[PDB]
Amino acid sequence: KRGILERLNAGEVVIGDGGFVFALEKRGYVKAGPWTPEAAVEHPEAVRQLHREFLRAGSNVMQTFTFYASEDAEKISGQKVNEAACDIARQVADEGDALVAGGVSQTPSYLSCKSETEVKKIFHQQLEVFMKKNVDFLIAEYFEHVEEAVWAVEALKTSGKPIAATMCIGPEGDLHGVSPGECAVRLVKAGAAIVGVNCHFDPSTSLQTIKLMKEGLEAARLKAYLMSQPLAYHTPDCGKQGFIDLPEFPFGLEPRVATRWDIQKYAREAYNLGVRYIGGCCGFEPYHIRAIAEELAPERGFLPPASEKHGSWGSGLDMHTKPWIRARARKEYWQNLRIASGRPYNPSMSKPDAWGVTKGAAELMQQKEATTEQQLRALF
Amino acid sequence: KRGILERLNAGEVVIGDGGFVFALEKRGYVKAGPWTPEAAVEHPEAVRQLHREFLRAGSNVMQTFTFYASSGQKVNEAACDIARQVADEGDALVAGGVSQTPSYLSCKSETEVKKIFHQQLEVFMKKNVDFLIAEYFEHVEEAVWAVEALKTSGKPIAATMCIGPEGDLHGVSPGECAVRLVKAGAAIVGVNCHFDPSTSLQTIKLMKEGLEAARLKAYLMSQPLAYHTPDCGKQGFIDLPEFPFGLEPRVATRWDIQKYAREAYNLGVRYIGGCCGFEPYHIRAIAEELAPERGFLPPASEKHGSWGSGLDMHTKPWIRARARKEYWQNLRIASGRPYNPSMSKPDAWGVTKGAAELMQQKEATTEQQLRALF
Amino acid sequence: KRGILERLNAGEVVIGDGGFVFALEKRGYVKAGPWTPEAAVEHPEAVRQLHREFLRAGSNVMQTFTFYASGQKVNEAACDIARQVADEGDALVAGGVSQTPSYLSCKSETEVKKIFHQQLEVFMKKNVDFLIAEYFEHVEEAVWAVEALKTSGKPIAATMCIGPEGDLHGVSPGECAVRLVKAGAAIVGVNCHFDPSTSLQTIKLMKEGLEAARLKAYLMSQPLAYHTPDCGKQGFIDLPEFPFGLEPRVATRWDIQKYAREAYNLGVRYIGGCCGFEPYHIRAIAEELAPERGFLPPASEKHGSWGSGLDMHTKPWIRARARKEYWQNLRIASGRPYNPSMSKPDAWGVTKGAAELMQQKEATTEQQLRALFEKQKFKS
Amino acid sequence: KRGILERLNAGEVVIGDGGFVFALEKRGYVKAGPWTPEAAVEHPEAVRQLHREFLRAGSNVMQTFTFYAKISGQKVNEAACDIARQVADEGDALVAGGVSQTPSYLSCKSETEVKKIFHQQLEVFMKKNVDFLIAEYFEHVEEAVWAVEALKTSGKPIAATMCIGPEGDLHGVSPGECAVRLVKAGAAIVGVNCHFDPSTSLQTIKLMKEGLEAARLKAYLMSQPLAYHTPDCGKQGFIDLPEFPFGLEPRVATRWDIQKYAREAYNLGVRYIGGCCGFEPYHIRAIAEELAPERGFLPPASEKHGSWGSGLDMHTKPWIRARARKEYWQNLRIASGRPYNPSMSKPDAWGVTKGAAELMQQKEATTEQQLRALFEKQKFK
Ligand SMILES: [Zn+2]
Ligand SMILES: [Zn+2]
Ligand SMILES: [Zn+2]
Ligand SMILES: [Zn+2]
Repeated sequence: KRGILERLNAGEVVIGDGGFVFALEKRGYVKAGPWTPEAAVEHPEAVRQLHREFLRAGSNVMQTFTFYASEDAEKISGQKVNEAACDIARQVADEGDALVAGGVSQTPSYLSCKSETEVKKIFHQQLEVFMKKNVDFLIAEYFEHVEEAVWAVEALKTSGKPIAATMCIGPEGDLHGVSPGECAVRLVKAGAAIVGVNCHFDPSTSLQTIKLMKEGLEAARLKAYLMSQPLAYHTPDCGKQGFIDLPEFPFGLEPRVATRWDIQKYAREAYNLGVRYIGGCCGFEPYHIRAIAEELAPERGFLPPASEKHGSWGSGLDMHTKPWIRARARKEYWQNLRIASGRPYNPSMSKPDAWGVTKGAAELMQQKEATTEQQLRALF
Repeated sequence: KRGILERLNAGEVVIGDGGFVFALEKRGYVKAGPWTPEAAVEHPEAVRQLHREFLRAGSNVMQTFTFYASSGQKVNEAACDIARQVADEGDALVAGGVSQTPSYLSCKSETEVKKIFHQQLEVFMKKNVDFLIAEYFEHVEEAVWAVEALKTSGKPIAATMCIGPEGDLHGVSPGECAVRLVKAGAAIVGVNCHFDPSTSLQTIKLMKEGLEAARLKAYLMSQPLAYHTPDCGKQGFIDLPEFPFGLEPRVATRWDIQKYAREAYNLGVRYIGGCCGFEPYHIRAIAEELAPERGFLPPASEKHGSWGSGLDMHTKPWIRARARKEYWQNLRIASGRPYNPSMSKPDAWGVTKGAAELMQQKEATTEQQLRALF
Repeated sequence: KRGILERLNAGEVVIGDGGFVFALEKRGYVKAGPWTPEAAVEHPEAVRQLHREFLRAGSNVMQTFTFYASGQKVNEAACDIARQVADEGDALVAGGVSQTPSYLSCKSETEVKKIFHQQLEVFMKKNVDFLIAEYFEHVEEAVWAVEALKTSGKPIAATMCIGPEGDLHGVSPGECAVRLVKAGAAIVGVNCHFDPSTSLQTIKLMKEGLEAARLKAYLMSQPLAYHTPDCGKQGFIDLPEFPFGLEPRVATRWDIQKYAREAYNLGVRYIGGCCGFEPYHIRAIAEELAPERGFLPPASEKHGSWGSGLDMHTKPWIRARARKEYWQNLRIASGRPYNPSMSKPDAWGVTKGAAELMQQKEATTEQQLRALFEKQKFKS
Repeated sequence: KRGILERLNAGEVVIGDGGFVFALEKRGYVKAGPWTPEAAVEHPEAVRQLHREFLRAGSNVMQTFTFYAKISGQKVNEAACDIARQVADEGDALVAGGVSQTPSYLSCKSETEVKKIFHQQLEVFMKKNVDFLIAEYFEHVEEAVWAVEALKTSGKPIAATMCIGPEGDLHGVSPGECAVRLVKAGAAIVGVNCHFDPSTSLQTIKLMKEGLEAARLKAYLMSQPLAYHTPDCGKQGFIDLPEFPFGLEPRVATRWDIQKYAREAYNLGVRYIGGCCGFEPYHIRAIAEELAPERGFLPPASEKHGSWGSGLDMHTKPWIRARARKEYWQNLRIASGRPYNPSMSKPDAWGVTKGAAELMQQKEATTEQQLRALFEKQKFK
């Protein structure tokens, strides 16, 4: 039916899908650590059910549950995985008003300062499969260096398919110091029709960057579509690198998970800021996606199927012998309720793990500190 | 092959399943408010996938995704079937359940109310369920009736309740409950839902006591909330302001569950599961913690590790340094919401009669008299 | 003028003084650990100024800044300073005695009782307005103190730093009050080791015990000004933050007013404070019960009702704070987002040896666990 | 005998005094109304005891408990300076006269008029022989610069500090620029004070330090921050915070907090380290003890103290004795004791409007209704 660029050009709002990888980990099919997708062949019914839950939630994009392979004889079964995945994706995408998207991300074999040629071959190696499976469009995501991302877009444009590029960096800028605005520019110039940011930072942060990007493009005449797919984790204490530096990553993030109301707020802000491809990254479960779609329903003209088992703002609580519980079926109540953590012995924030060791500072100052205390004790 | 009572008698640890209803709500198949299971026929593949995820997590019980019908009967049947199918795929049994009824509260008489339990029992009889479970009771009075009604089947009966350490809505302490419940024929007794892990085990101790101080003997069962509810006044987390759309933050971590599972086991509980909030990985936490004792790891552990182990690898040193039990067992995880409190006062309405009001007048007057002195 | 018993019998509300010892520690005249009063002779002007600040705050009692000892000169210099300030206003002087190792390593009833008499002497020689056997946990001993003090024929008020649970020997609050009044205490209550809210829970119990025994007496409370919801059983002393990191738990004037109101409504007629109570805290008690007492303490001269002094102020939002409703309901912030709101007490609950046998079973479980993963994962 | 500039030039560390006004408010001598010093004559013994507690704590400066106004106020000011001088004389300390942001400027009252004020106050300070002058509380370099200028008239050393963080001053006059302009205007000592907790306060200093360095101008660094943790200071000082000024209790710093700050301050180059609102005597004592090794002595107040909980060595309880360690107190995340309260609060300021505010609610209201609409339609299918 309608392609990515068409939808956007028609003024439509493209609902993205959520955090596939994390959802499967909690369901028992993906192992935190390597975070690989071999379940697409080991447990297809699981991968399928998830894609369907997102589709039901209103998601318009089924991102392939793929991964870069080549892992060694000297080749890969990982390729069968990737293909099985694209297929499952396509199957579910076909079941609804959705497209399939192939993705590629930050290459370790780059952070070894290899070369644009070598690294770029990777992106092409993956592009192949996406070509063969005839994906609807491509997405370069999970990037902290425009430098590289720019390469990906370039490598992908080869396909002649629409290209979307988000980055996993917030406020400040990328790792080399490049500000968000510059990024967007460079990225669109490199051919990205859709640009934005994904994962690494929570909803609020993520939209701060978008504004900046938005700015950069405006102050350069370049025009493109805005995209955001943030964490569903509240990360106000995120110092840098993303929530990965947070002590709780990735087994104690439970409490930071956003509520449906949190997501609606974000979706509203996003839309009002101009973002038109609104999705989510790690942490986004099906109901989170459903929150985006319900919040913008008035604008889109419809409710996703999943809303069948839902209500406006607690409405399904109209009924219920208890008055105080029925009194919660109101937008005003949920939109303002400061929910409790349930953990009075825990802080509300944590210092990142950064350990970008200054150096002997973790020695000298420490030593100097130790000595100062003793000299001090002496004067006593 | 092995039945519920056999497993327990063999010294085995029966891993229960989790919070089916809540999980489907987040997945988009159960509407909050009515909380009904019509998806067993509208979207069987969904119900099936969940039962399988729990089974994969190490769960030994597939509780029927049934309910009480005013058809809804086809629903119930379709559910039991799906349950049985998945149960058959692994080392698990199917269990039929019944709970508190609106009619009890509409003081409807032991006869009338008891008919309900029998109406549901029928289906469970017809779909050869391995055993029965009377859960979700705030009044032993009624629960006792359920057990009685169910014993009719001659199948093993487990009765859990949602009551804190202070007894039920009739003042009956936990110990008394357990007694009355086992005397009524429950071979397995314990507490389910309405109270987080820690609390839930406080009651068990009490129940344990009551049975011990009465010579009655039975098997202990617990299936708590996966929600930290230290601010729960009384009448479960349902009275909490955040119920049921803002509980996110209180969700337990796998480490929280392991701790609980360990305490539970050490306290003597042998049927350890979970209620609302329990997702597949939570069940997997129970099974992994007691793996040494049980002799095996559930399949789901294939995509897991001991205590963060899968983090051994990872170019980052500080992240690799997290692959340790000591690290996760002691880490005080942050809420990520610095503008929110860590606790909330329940909603549970008590007064507005004489009090309440004056809890406004005398205060108003005091302020004025005070202002006067100035 | 009016004696202790008279005041109470006239229906009057006796405002107690605050946490002398802690206030002088923060001012630099008392050292924590020994917490002795040798400043009464080393820096009398300091001790004097404090007694005066409380007196100005509305306090009706100047408790001697005495100790257990030259230490005797100290004690005498203290009583004198007390008397001098007490004389400057509508206040009485009170001599106190508390739980000391005479009972610790168990020095009988004879030996221990001699102590109380040794201190009583000085109090007799200064003709204090009344006696207070405070800071107690074992009624057993407290009962001895009251007995030893009755010897003086002066009124005896009694207070124990104990919870809604019961004395250290295990006897419930009600029993305590009974035993204490029977032993001759005309005034009974609890002081220290627990925050406002808790402290009043016990009073209710005590109140009960006396009522359910026909015994009649006056109720007294002098709690901590520290919020201690996480207090386990042996006072805030077992709390990790004792005594150098209690800052955040300090009560606000509004907190104190609330307490004073509850206390009064419950029947307490001798309302004061212990550790943590600064002058303005005392002033909060007196202002809250002002309507009832008929007057405001002098210190109110530099104060206002409920933020009233904020009427003025070019800023509207700041002027909008000059209201009881605003301060009585404002959930003040901690300002420490990286800190928990509660802490587990320290009291090694004698596991002994298990504190080292359980920590074994855990170690072993982890290894056995690690073992299973090794086997099962290395074979599909 | 040693003057302010001498001390600093000798490499010495000048310990400032604390939050006099707030301390007297809690003690019952300063009304939270307009915060005036009439107690210097109504209750001298109180003012005296405080100055002495700071002096005992190691403070080297007794700032006059003065105030800008006929109102029986000049006698007040004089009585204050005297009390100050008396206590200053009792130890190794100097007296300092201060002036701050005044209502004039905020009503736009010509540099001439406003400047007269500073001179009116200067007079008294001249007459009582204050050792040096201080321009604290300044939210506009523009004005502060005027103060310094007005004060240089005295030929006495001039110290500058302001209540405005890294964002810079109201006029977008970044911290660096401020320091520059301030020293150029004659300030020998520059820094920040009031309305920014320890951590923040030192962030600005670094900036100022920078500005001066990148301009060859040289001067002495000074900081006297709040003893209140204000991570939520949305913008304006803690005055915009909901809890100001009667619910700040919980944010109060601990002695350990202060030591940390004092250490950072010193390491950053600050040599005049004091405190503003919230600083009690023991807070000052924390600064002095932390830098004791460097200074060569402990203030008298340390007589009733210990290194890091040392006084806990004794105590029948093992777990309590185990707390007599720097490592324990320096790392202990102290609890708030208020599980029903948040750890942060949004400041009070106000986005005027007439647009999407009287409307934010409108579009929101309408969206909810349209949303509600869609729900009815589909549950009919
Ligand atoms: Zn992600
Ligand atoms: Zn439940
Ligand atoms: Zn005390
Ligand atoms: Zn200040």
